[PDB]
Amino acid sequence: GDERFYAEHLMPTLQGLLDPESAHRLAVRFTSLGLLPRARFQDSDMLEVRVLGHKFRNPVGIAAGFDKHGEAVDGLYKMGFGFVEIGSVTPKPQEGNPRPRVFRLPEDQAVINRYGFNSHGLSVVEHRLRARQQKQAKLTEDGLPLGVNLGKNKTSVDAAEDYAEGVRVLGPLADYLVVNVSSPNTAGLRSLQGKAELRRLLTKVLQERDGLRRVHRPAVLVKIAPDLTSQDKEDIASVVKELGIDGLIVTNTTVSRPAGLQGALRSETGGLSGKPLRDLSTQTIREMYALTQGRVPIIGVGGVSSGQDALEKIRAGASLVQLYTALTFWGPPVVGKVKRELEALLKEQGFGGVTDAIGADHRR
Ligand SMILES: Cc1cc2nc3c(=O)[nH]c(=O)nc-3n(C[C@H](O)[C@H](O)[C@H](O)COP(=O)(O)O)c2cc1C
Ligand SMILES: CC(=O)c1sc(Nc2ccc3ccccc3c2)nc1C
Ligand SMILES: CCCCCCCCCCC[N+](C)(C)[O-]
Ligand SMILES: O=C(O)c1cc(=O)[nH]c(=O)[nH]1
Repeated sequence: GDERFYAEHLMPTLQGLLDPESAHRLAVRFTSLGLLPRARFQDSDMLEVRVLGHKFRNPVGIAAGFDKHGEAVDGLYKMGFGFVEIGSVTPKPQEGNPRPRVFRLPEDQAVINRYGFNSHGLSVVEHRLRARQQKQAKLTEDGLPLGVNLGKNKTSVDAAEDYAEGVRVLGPLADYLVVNVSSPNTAGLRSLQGKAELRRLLTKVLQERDGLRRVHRPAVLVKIAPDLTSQDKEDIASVVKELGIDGLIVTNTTVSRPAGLQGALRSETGGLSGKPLRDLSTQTIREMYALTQGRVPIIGVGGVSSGQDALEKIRAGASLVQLYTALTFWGPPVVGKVKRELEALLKEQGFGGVTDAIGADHRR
């Protein structure tokens, strides 16, 4: 709905008026009510991707964290996303961290957040998704799949049981599930990425998933940090292949603060997202793709705000990409912008479609 107006006039006006959390809440409300122009960009056949046992009309999804509670799914498809991921959802409802807990860094086109898994909980989200389950079944059939991202409660003793509960409750409503072991905002969570902990956790998750009826049986992906050692990455790749994990989401936000950040709020605690994350995420995709021999589908995420950003991740090995932070600066028009630029670049670089470009850098 006109990039130039939103990017230069409307979005800076919303930014100037509202604190970032209030802006987020308003964005979810507006989106869920369908108060957005229905996006005019028609997805061309060259954007279609077949992966994770599904057809994706285009490879650009909304990352987890925007719609934590499954309130705005239909409005997100209307915005032009090829797939929607909701969550993270925790088993019991929980408030998350005290405010303020989200910070804009406009000079860096970055955000820092420390939400800490504010979640309505499995029960509430389950009912919300059940109320539109058949509509989603038709959307998925039409190439618009739904992912559900699972987290764990702050005070839970048994992390694996939290994730298992999510698989049992929301697995039947999802095209894919995400085991989020990479939030920087829940104490101890990232240690679940370690080899032995990950293996134990994912064995249980996969056992639970395999016990679901065939038509309600989702793909299972693991979402990983951009801050892992080489050893961590080798270990993850090994466990993923040992267990037959269906895919990886690469990456969550970073606890690093790259040299050069200008924002006044750069030293706030939390995960950093947006442009300063972009190439760190792209390099993690590149490494994970090589470690899995290109055989494990990757959803690439972190700092995507253009067609070039999307294509760099795809050529590095991503089958699909997501964005979030760019929406907070450019607004809804960024979605069509990314898709139009991606298509133009695929054509310029001689690819027949997205599928041909996946991992292309590794064959160079
Ligand atoms: C405010 C905010 C909340 C987020 N919440 C979640 C979450 O609950 N679960 C999750 O897996 N990732 C979460 N993320 C991470 C995003 O899904 C994504 O991995 C990261 O922000 C990098 O993409 P981006 O640069 O396009 O935002 C959140 C990110 C932001 C900015
Ligand atoms: C953290 C976050 O999601 C919000 S979202 C946002 N701005 C808006 C504001 C309005 C929006 C309307 C539709 C879609 C996205 C929108 C984004 N700013 C922030 C800081
Ligand atoms: C019942 C447990 C309360 C969970 C509160 C989570 C915040 C409420 C709405 C979240 C919107 N966010 C703040 C995610 O935009
Ligand atoms: O809820 C959060 O704090 C959160 C979760 C997550 O996975 N990533 C993130 O940046 N924030």
